[PDB]
Amino acid sequence: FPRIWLHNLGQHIYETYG
Repeated sequence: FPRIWLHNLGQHIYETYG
């Protein structure tokens, strides 16, 4: 599903932790 592209954004929140 093209949604797999939105899941990649989840990695962006990883930068906020550190």
